[PDB]
Amino acid sequence: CSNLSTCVLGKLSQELHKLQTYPRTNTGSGTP
Repeated sequence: CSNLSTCVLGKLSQELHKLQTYPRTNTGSGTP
């Protein structure tokens, strides 16, 4: 519960892995 390390590692792991799988996050506009 008070396991901030586990929590943030868990997040970063899942979240960054999801970032990889996402179709396109880079929707902000377009690089010139």
